[PDB]
Amino acid sequence: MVRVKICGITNLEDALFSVESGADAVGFVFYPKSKRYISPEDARRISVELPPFVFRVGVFVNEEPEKILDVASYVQLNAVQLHGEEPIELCRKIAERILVIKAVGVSNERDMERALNYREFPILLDTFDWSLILPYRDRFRYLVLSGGLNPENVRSAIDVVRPFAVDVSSGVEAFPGKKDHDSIKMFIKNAKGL
Ligand SMILES: O=C(O)c1ccccc1NC[C@H](O)[C@H](O)[C@H](O)COP(=O)(O)O
Repeated sequence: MVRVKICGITNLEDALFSVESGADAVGFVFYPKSKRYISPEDARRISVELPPFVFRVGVFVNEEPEKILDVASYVQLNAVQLHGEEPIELCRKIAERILVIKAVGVSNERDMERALNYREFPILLDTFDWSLILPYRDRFRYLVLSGGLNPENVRSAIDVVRPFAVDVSSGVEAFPGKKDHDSIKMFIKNAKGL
């Protein structure tokens, strides 16, 4: 069964609702220019109140390795999602202390060729024509499918690719920073086949 991550959480109530509905991970965007931005302190409060067995991920965009490590131990993250243009070295350094997921934007097979350079880490493909990923699926360990996913389309995207996980943030929102519980229920209901 596919895993589901709900990203850009900015408040407790949305996070908890996510957990109770079946979400396997919850994410916080530590990129200052995002509308879904949340401060380490506010994130800490949420992190700390969540049950175990639910991953806490932090999204960073071209941040310097030390800041990544500090936010991570402070907020008690379980993984780090490197969503910029980070070189494998930075990736490899971060990975010595905590698990990293590398995000890579994709729109044509040239992009999939760039992604293969990071195949040693789990990949989040930020994408749509799912089938163009197919000839590359087995070159990767674990693949997180993302981009434009919503309750209406997740199942189709899951049938074509069969990924480890699926990620979403605006496709289940009422507005930037605030989730819509019915959409979350439906997104998880549909993606997992419950
Ligand atoms: O959500 C944001 O604003 C944001 C900004 C900068 C970096 C990452 C961000 N989101 C983190 C996560 O990887 C995103 O959910 C997906 O790329 C967005 O999928 P969407 O729901 O917009 O299709």
